[PDB]
This record gives sequence, structure tokens and C-alpha cells, in this order.
Amino acid sequence: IIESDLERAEERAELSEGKCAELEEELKTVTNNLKSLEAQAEKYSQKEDRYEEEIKV
Amino acid sequence: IIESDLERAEERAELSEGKCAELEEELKTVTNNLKSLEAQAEKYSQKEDRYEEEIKV
Repeated sequence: IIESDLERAEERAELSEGKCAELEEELKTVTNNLKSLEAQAEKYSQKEDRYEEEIKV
Repeated sequence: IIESDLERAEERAELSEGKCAELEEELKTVTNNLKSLEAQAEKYSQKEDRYEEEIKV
């Protein structure tokens, strides 16, 4: 029973690890897309500041 | 040995579950921050355009 539970526990370690890896890829995907959006926000903010500066000019 | 392996396999499932939850929370946090930044990048883009209009004005 315990060995069956072990195979299942190992399977669950693998499924949860699997899901962690999936989340790591999804997380990196959104983190990297966030870096893109953050960078876009940054660029848009840099341009926004350039435009604010242009407004100031 | 098998119980110990079960306990550690379950521990791994729990550690992985722990990490999973952290990654899941981070996936949502980052995705939500991404969405915030999708919206902000757009708001800043809009500021680029609103600012271009103020510049034009």
C-alpha cells in the first residue's frame, strides 16, 4: 500500500514538479512578456517623458 | 524504507506543491502585473498620443 502510495507520491512529486516546470515556463513566459510589457511601458514612459519634455519645450 | 521514501516522495510532492503554489501565485501576480502593464503600456502609449496631441496643440 505504501509502495503503491510511494509510486503515487513519486508520481505526485513528478506531477507537481511537472506542473512547477509548466508554471516555470508559463511564469517565465509571462515574466519575459512582462519584461517586454514593462520594457514597453518603460519605453512608452521614456517616450512619454520625451513627449513631456517636448511639451515642456 | 518505503514509508520513508513515501514520506519523502510526499514531501517532494508537498515541496513541489509548495513551489507550485508559489509559482501559481507568481504566475497570477506576474500575469496580473503583466495585464497591469499591458494596460499601462497602453496608457503610456495613449500618453504618447495624448502628449503628441498636446505637443500638436
